[PDB]
Amino acid sequence: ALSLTADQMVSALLDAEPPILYSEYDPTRPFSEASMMGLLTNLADRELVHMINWAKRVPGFVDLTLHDQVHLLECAWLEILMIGLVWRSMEHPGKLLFAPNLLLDRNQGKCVEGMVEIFDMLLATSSRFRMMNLQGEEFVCLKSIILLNSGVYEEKDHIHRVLDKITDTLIHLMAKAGLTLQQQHQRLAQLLLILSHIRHMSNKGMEHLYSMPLYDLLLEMLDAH
Amino acid sequence: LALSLTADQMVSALLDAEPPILYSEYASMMGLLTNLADRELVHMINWAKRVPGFVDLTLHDQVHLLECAWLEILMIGLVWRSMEHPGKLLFAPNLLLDRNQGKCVEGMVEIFDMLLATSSRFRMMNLQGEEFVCLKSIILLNSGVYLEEKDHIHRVLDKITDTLIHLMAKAGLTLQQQHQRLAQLLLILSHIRHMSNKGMEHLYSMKLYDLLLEMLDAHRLHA
Ligand SMILES: O=C(c1ccc(OCCN2CCCCC2)cc1)c1c(-c2ccc(O)cc2)sc2cc(O)ccc12
Ligand SMILES: O=C(c1ccc(OCCN2CCCCC2)cc1)c1c(-c2ccc(O)cc2)sc2cc(O)ccc12
Repeated sequence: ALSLTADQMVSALLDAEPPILYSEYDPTRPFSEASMMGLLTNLADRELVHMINWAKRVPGFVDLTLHDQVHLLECAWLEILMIGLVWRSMEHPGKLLFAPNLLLDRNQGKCVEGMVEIFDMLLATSSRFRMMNLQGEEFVCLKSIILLNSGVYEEKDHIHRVLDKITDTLIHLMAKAGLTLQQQHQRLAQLLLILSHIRHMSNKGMEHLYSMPLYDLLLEMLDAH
Repeated sequence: LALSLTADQMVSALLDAEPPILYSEYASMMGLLTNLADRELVHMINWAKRVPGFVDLTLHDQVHLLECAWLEILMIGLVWRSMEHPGKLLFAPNLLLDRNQGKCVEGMVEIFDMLLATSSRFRMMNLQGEEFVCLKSIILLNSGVYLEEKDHIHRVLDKITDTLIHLMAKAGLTLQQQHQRLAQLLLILSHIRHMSNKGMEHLYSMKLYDLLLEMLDAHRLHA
């Protein structure tokens, strides 16, 4: 785990990338609040399966005990679906690419009980990713970080060194791209601060989701794996 | 102006803006914390106005920044002042609570535990006051940041990163240790946001835009 070079880390992660799934094939439009919720729910659930496989490929992840793994996923799943959303939405200004066959815009997002707020936040995040020209290899570094860090609250120590290893890898990608040492640290901070907002959106979303078992589910899923 | 400060000028500006540590004036426990929070707010606005870049913002923007960061600000200060009081939260010098005392409020334990773990992690990394003050300003500037305006703030933020690294180098960490520590501290900003988000839920379960607007307004007519 802590034996991978910057480059080995990066390729490992890129390989672990989950596939991009599709929305239940053309149901009916315009959707309703429940119909859209249903497409979104079906999608998320199917994506949750791949997430488990990806998690299991995240350096450090499978060194933890099954129950700690469940804890990290329990807490990060929504952040992780969201960073994937934002990233695949980058080249669709004004719209979110929940799936290739389900590209919604601000107005569609209002069909559901106050997701406008989040949708907008989400919109702004890919926008900033676009603005910063976020790169694939950095994106995968940010996801792994979200996975290890949202739930981190000799094992504690282990995760902190994997986390330090991903920072190393993020700065290594920046240097190799020619950034100045000053630009390196600035970009590193611009990225980690975006995790603050990502977290923010998942807490808002979790609230919106519950206004409208996971442990056991993930345990079952993680153990089955 | 803000963008022209050196790393060391930034730090002292900041150290200078520190609010005073207030005391508990003593829904009893909830009373105590509401009174404390309320009086702290008043100084927060004041310190806000001394964060480089902050006053270059429109009044609306200033209120949006505090509207979203106030609780993260209160918490990071609680955390910091709790550091050397393992097992307890030092809400005030005359109001040091423990895990169990936090239990007397429904839902407070989980946040309380979270608050405890954050000060623990601050202890663990030997967070320095200079670094602390740096992290508070980033919180103010970042939690509500979501067009030469957007850009200003982002530059102020870059300068804070610069200052953060400066203190680290100055302290003698290696280049590698610098980005590592920088990253360790900024991931703690997600947990802080997390506690704030959870804390507002809890606050509103129990039972401000203009409040700050007036406050930010009144500050220009204050002696
Ligand atoms: O709409 C969803 C969403 C819907 C249902 C979900 O979960 C339903 C239940 N499921 C139970 C087993 C554990 C996995 C979750 C999760 C996300 C998505 C998001 C969301 C956005 C705004 C908002 O206000 C609330 C949520 S973002 C997102 C990205 C995706 O790839 C998929 C769904 C989503
Ligand atoms: O208890 C408080 C607190 C209590 C009442 C508050 O609100 C007072 C209402 N007021 C209205 C106008 C805006 C300013 C707040 C805010 C914080 C504090 C915290 C808290 C912790 C756990 C939790 O679940 C909820 C809150 S943390 C904290 C730090 C302080 O310096 C002061 C109070 C606090």
